[PDB]
Amino acid sequence: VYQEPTDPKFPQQWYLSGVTQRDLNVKAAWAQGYTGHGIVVSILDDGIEKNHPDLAGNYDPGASFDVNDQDPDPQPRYTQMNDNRHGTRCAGEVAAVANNGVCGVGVAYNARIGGVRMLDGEVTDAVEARSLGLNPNHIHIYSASWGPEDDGKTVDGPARLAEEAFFRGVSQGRGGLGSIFVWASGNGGREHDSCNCDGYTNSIYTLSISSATQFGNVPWYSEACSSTLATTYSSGNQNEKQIVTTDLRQKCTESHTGTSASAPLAAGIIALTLEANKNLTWRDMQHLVVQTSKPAHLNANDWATNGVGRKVSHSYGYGLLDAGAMVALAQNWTTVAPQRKCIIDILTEPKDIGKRLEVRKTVTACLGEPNHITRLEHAQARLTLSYNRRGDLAIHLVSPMGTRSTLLAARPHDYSADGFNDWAFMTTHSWDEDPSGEWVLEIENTSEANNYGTLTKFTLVLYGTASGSLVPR
Ligand SMILES: [Ca+2]
Ligand SMILES: [Cl-]
Ligand code: NA
Ligand code: NA
Ligand code: NA
Ligand code: NA
Ligand code: NA
Ligand code: NA
Repeated sequence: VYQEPTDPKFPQQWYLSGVTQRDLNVKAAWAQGYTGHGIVVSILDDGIEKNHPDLAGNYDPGASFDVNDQDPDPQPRYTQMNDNRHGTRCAGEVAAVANNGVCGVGVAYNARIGGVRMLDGEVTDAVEARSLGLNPNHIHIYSASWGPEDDGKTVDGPARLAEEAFFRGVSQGRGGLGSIFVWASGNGGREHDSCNCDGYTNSIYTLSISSATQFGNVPWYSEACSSTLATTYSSGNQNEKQIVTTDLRQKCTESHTGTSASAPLAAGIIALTLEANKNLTWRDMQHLVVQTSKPAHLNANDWATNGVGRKVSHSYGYGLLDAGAMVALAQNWTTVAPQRKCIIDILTEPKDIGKRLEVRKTVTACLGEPNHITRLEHAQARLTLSYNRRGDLAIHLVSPMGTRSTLLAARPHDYSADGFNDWAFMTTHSWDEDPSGEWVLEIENTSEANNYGTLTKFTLVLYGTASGSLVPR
């Protein structure tokens, strides 16, 4: 029968297992025989200490590169401040070696782990693209605990080379099954940022992962948005436990924190899931996450039930990842049908926003055509608008099934007069709904100011299929 790891700090890894039900249910996956064997994960970050006592056994040079210095060796640059400890901490969450008398264990403690040194220098579009596109037929899963600064006032995302890397990855990566891109949703909670204003997390090609504290609350750093898919545990207040992992200079830390710690745990769980079914496509993986993730005991004021009976929150997506449930569902999973894309231009004329604008449109979702969608995956409202103070806007999208997605909440620090230029606000909250019928877009001025602007384009973009639905929850 299964024997849990004996590592010295494993008992402190509260988020991996416990009696309490406040965990990611990882031991249950281990007991089913899945520990990440055969799977390759790469940490895109500031480097990886490849000789660390708890990483060396799992290290994979084929999953590693130094894009900052342009050589194969991803070793972190040592400094007095230990600036470049971040990637090593993330790597240990995924794949720290088990049963070796050192530190704790990775979620997928038998997976192969690499790192791309790419944050320690000027991070250009080209740098991102070379990192995201690294050895895509060897690396299965990419983990990114980085992005635009979450200052609550900018709109930023992948430029051309990085976006091309995402499409090449999901199309041709992993033998055509698609690279798995795991993203940390952000740490701009205190700045009141929205993760839909971040093109990396807002992307359909990335699994954006948010955080919950040990006591099941929304952490101070957490950002709410409709593009988030799911949640893993991370740090909270000083009474709540934190993340245990490998640290720079061959040390062990019990104080890894923030949005940074959530993505790697997700990547580890996804590694166990790929071991259970190597044939899963990038879209299969997101389906599994949607079906198996658990809201229960996560506290939020915005939990809503969507059109197919699933609970969803802007703080948490579909809730906590559940590794046991993921690997169970993966084994006999039937591959989803090819992805369809239904493009619907909503406006006939520009519309003044004023104090409040509501745009109602009944759609057929490409009825009678090859891209007919009856089973929604991602939906985007690609919006082009002008406005005098961007952060005063709040934008909601309501699906025909009555699911209200917040595309954009007020951002008090966003004083931009540049509006949005075909920004593709994305929601995961209507996953598996029938998108036929009335969609409603709401744009409102949340301030008392006399603001002004015009919506000039609203493209509703639907992704999904026309087959294979389950009886709702
Ligand atoms: Ca260990
Ligand atoms: Cl597309
Ligand atoms: Na190097
Ligand atoms: Na940009
Ligand atoms: Na493909
Ligand atoms: Na995403
Ligand atoms: Na309908
Ligand atoms: Na209606």
